[PDB]
Amino acid sequence: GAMGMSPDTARRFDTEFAPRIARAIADLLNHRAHTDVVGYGGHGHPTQVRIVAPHAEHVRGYAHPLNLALTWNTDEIERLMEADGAARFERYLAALPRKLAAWENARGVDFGSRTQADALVLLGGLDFEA
Repeated sequence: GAMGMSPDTARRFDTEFAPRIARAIADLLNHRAHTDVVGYGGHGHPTQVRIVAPHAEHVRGYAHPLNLALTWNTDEIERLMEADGAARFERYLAALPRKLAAWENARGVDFGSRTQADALVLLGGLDFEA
């Protein structure tokens, strides 16, 4: 039926929502990290936003630069197409500072230090709930 398995659905996320997240995060971190959206590049290429923070100028400790890959459940992405879906997205933006701080403490990541004590921080199964 009408579920989020359309190349139009994926495009909508890539064009409307994904750049909004990337730019919001980059600006929130005062450009301490460069954000790049892996857009929809054909069937089999999922959309996801990477947040990278290289060039550790005044930070020395862990030998791992910030490389975060944010991914979200396609069901939730499907919901974004609805009116309450946009409302879901708006709620997620309001909780950016909250989830960000949560990830720092839990995932061993420090955005201010532009470094991490992990090997690589991949975040899957995320939703736009807050």
